[PDB]
Amino acid sequence: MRVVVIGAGVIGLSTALCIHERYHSVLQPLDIKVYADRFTPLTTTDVAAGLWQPYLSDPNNPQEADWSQQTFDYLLSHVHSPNAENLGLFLISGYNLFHEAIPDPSWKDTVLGFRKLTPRELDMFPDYGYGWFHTSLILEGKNYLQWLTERLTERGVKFFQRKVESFEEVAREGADVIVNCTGVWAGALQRDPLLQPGRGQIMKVDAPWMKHFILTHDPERGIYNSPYIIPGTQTVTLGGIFQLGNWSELNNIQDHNTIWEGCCRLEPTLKNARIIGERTGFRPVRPQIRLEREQLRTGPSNTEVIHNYGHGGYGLTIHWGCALEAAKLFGRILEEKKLS
Amino acid sequence: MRVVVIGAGVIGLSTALCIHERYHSVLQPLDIKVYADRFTPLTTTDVAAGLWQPYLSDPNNPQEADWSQQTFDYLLSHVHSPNAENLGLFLISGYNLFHEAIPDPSWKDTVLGFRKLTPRELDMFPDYGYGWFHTSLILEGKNYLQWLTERLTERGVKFFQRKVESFEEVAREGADVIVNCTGVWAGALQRDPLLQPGRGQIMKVDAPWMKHFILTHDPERGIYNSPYIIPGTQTVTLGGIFQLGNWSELNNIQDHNTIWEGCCRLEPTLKNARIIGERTGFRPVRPQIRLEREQLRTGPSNTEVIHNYGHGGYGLTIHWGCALEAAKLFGRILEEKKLS
Ligand SMILES: Cc1cc2nc3c(=O)[nH]c(=O)nc-3n(C[C@H](O)[C@H](O)[C@H](O)COP(=O)(O)OP(=O)(O)OC[C@H]3O[C@@H](n4cnc5c(N)ncnc54)[C@H](O)[C@@H]3O)c2cc1C
Ligand SMILES: Cc1cc2nc3c(=O)[nH]c(=O)nc-3n(C[C@H](O)[C@H](O)[C@H](O)COP(=O)(O)OP(=O)(O)OC[C@H]3O[C@@H](n4cnc5c(N)ncnc54)[C@H](O)[C@@H]3O)c2cc1C
Ligand SMILES: Nc1ccccc1C(=O)O
Ligand SMILES: Nc1ccccc1C(=O)O
Repeated sequence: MRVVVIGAGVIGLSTALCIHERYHSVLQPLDIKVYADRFTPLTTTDVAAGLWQPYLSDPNNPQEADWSQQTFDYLLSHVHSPNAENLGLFLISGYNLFHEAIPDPSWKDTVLGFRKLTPRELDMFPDYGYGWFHTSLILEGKNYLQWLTERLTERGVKFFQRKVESFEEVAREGADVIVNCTGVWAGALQRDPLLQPGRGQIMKVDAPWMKHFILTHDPERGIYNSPYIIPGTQTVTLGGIFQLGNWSELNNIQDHNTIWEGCCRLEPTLKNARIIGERTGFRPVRPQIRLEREQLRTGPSNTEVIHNYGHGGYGLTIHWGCALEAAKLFGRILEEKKLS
Repeated sequence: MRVVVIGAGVIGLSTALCIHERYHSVLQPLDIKVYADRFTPLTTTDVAAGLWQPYLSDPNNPQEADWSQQTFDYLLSHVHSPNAENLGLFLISGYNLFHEAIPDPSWKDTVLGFRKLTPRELDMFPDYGYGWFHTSLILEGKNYLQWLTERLTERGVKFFQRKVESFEEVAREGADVIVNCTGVWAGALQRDPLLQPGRGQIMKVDAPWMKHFILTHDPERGIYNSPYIIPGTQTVTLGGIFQLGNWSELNNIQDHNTIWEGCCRLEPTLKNARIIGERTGFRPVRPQIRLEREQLRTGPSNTEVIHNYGHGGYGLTIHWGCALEAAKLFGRILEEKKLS
C-alpha cells in the first residue's frame, strides 16, 4: 500500500509518524512519502512559540477537547525525559490577564495547578483587573519539526519538495491513500470557504530574564489580538496580531509597532531587549478542524483521501490527538480493503 | 562626621546606601568610606544564586521575619521597573519538594500565590510525596553588587582596598562610626563563638530551558544539603552543599559529583547541559543575626560600632530590612551626639 502525506508542518509530520508507528508491522509493503513545497524552517509551525493553550470559548466539536487533553498527556509524560531538549519541550508557568471577570476555561483541569490571580499579583499589571495563573508546556515548532524529520527519516520515510496541483495528480501516479495536511493552503486543492487565514506577526527578542508567559485578552480586539509575551528556550516571542483574511506574508512596520508598544507597556523591562528578528505566519482558521475521509472516485478503482487541516491558533496544542484520529481513520480503510 | 563601612558584600554596600540616603541632607560633613579586603566579583554575595526564601523553621529573633518582608516588598515594587535588568532582579516560580507533610512556613503570605502541589505535579517527581509551589524573586548577587557600587560612586562614597586588623586601628585614623559588615570573617575583629562558616559549592550550567526553580529538602541531611536547581538570568545554578565549620575555599571533586548526580536525578534534562564553572563560598551561620550598637572604649572618648553580620543563608533575602535597621541605629547615635 502506497501512502502520500502532503504537508510538512506539525500536522503532516506527526500524522505520518503515527501511521507508520501503528501499521508498519501489520502491512505488506507500507510505503510512505511526504510531499511539501515548504520545509522545516519556512512553515507556519516554525513561526509558533509553541505554547500549549486552547481557545477560551468552547470548541464547536466536543471531540477537540479530547484531542487537546491527549496532546497534553503525551507531552507531559515526555517532559522530564533526557531527550526533551531536542523536541524543544519544557514546563512553563504564566499569566492570563483580563479587564473584567470571566468564566473558567473548560481545560482548567488539564493544565497544572490552575488558579485565579491574587490582589498583589494584579498590582503588577495596572491595566488589568482579573486573571489566571497556571503551569503549561511549550513545544517549540522549529525544534519539534526537526526531531520529527529525524524520527521519520530513520523510519525510511522519503521526503520530496514539490507543489501539488491536485489530488488526481497524486492518485494518477500510484497512491492508494492521500493524507491532506496543507494548512491555510488547503483551499487550493478543494474549495473550502469555511477556511481563512488568520495572519499573525511575531517578534523574537533577547530577554533571558523573562521566566513566565503573559497573555492578555480583550474582547474589543478579539482572540490573539492583544499583547503577549512567550519565553522560548533561547529567545522570547512577542505578539498581538490576528487579521482574518489577510494573505500578506510580509512583516508590516505598523504591526511591528503594535507588538513593541503593547509589550513594553505590559512589561517595561523589555524596553532594553535586543530584537533578533520578525516573522509572519497564517493561522489556518476554520470553525472546526476538518478531520475526515473522502473517497475520490476516478472511474474503475478510486483512491482514498484523509483530510486533516484547519487547526487555527491551536495546531501544536492539538496535533497529537489529531494524528491518532487520522491513524484511526487510516485503520478503517485497511479493514474495508480487507487487510486487518 | 566620618563613617567607615567595613565590607563590600550585599550588607556593606546596601547599609552604606541607606545611611547615605537617609542622612546626607541633615549632616554637613557626612563622609563615608568603604574598606574591604575583597570586592565585587570575589565575595560570598557573588556566589549566591540570589533567590528570595528564608529558612523553613522560624527565626530566633522575630524581627528577622519583618526584615525579610520589607526586603521582599522593596524588591517587588521594583520588578517591573525599566532598570530591574541592571540589578538582575526578576520574577520566578518553582517547587519546594519534601518526602513528607511539613507545616506551611511563616512566609507563606509574603511570596506570590503559595499553594500545595497537586498529585499530577508530584507524579513528575518520583522521590517526593509532598511539596509547595509559589512565585518569588531573584536578586543576582554579582549584578546587584555592581549596581550598588555605581549608586555609591555617584553619591561620592569612596572605596579603599585594605584588610582591617582591628576596630582600634580604624578609630585611631579618626572614624566617628565604624559600620561592621565583615560576613563570615567577623570573628577576626572580635571573638564570636556563635558565628560559623556554612561552606557551599555551586555549579553554573547552561540549561536555558529551565524556567522554574526546584528546591528539595531532606531532614536527615539538613538545610541546603539536598539538590537544588535555580535559573539565573543567563545561567542555571546547581547546588546542594552545606558543611558547618569547613573553611576550605576550594572546589571539592566529591562535592562536585554530589551536586551533579543529585541534580540529574531530579531533572534528567541537565545531562545534556554544558558546565560553565564552579565556585565555593561561606554562609555566615549564626543562631541569629548580630545587628546592634556597641560603644568601643578607645582612649578618652569612645567610638560607635554598628555590627551587621551573621546572615547565614538568607543574606540577599533579608538585606534591605537590615540596612534600614542599621540606618535607624545610626539615627540614635546622632540624637545622642546632639546633631539631629
Ligand atoms: C504567530 C502564530 C503563533 C502561533 N502560536 C501557537 C501556539 O503557541 N500554540 C499552538 O498550539 N499553535 C499556535 N499557532 C498555530 C499553529 O502554528 C498552526 O495551527 C500549525 O502550524 C498548523 O499546522 P499546519 O497544518 O500548518 O502544518 P503547515 O504549517 O500548514 O505545513 C504546510 C506545508 O504544506 C505545504 N502545502 C500547502 N499546500 C500545498 C500544496 N497544494 N502542495 C504541496 N504542498 C502544500 C506548504 O508548503 C507547507 O510546507 C500559531 C500560529 C501563528 C501564526
Ligand atoms: C552558595 C550560596 C548560595 C546562597 N544563595 C542565597 C540565596 O539564594 N538567597 C539568599 O538570600 N541568600 C543566599 N545565600 C546567602 C548570602 O550569600 C550571604 O548571606 C550574603 O552574601 C552575606 O552578605 P555578606 O555579609 O556576605 O557580605 P560578604 O560577602 O561577607 O562581604 C564581606 C566583605 O568583607 C570583607 N572583610 C571581612 N573581614 C574583613 C576585615 N577584617 N578587614 C577588611 N575587610 C574584611 C571581605 O573581604 C569581604 O569583601 C547564599 C550563600 C551561599 C554560600
Ligand atoms: N496560538 C497562540 C497561543 C498562545 C499565544 C498566541 C498564539 C497565537 O496564535 O498568536
Ligand atoms: N540561600 C539559598 C536559597 C535557595 C537555595 C539555596 C540556598 C543556599 O544558601 O545554598
